[PDB]
Amino acid sequence: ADTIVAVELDTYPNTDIGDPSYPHIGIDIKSVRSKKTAKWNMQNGKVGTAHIIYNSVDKRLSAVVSYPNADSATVSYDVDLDNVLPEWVRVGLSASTGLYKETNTILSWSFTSKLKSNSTHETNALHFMFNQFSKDQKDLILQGDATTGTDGNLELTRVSSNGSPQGSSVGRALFYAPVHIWESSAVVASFEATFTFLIKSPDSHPADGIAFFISNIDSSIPSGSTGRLLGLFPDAN
Ligand SMILES: [Ca+2]
Ligand SMILES: [Mn+2]
Repeated sequence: ADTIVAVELDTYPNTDIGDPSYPHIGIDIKSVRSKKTAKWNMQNGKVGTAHIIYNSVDKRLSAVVSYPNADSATVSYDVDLDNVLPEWVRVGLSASTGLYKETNTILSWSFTSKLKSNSTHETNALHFMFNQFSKDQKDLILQGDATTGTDGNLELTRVSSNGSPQGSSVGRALFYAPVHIWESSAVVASFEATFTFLIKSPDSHPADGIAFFISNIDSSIPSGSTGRLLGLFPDAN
């Protein structure tokens, strides 16, 4: 039922459902089997940054993930969102752990969406920016194990009192207000999202990953979407 478009920062290779045999970033359109991926040199314990951009002229969804003094990974894919998503959506962040685990900490998150229409200066826009999360962040819909407040961060998956990440966890945070992502009379529709994150794992193999996603407004975590399904899809098709 849920329509999902996501950019995944996939830390664990599940080669049987299509993942490359290394940590990677990917663009997922309605399926966990990324339409395109790029090798990603994940760094256990360092704060990374992801930038996701899209505009309706090029109809190109792109993403870059980087770490200070290190190389960035980028991946792009041609997609006409007007054909995939409803015109009103919610945007959010999702992460999970399964048999293997890692912390999926979000330090900041900002988003900007703009619809420049056939009337010019008749632009509708939405922008939000979180550099700190409060214990009671009322403008975020928290699903599953996601929580805020710990040192002003958003922990998408369960982390015990001493900081150890737990397995079999899934959590998502969606911005409260629906977002008008496209409208047919719009000359140019575009958006940009940025978030900083901290993935740490005591394990040799961290899992499962973090994703930025856009979905139908009433999207909820699909049953059994812990692990490789990243809290976004009901199965691996
Ligand atoms: Ca994976
Ligand atoms: Mn993947």
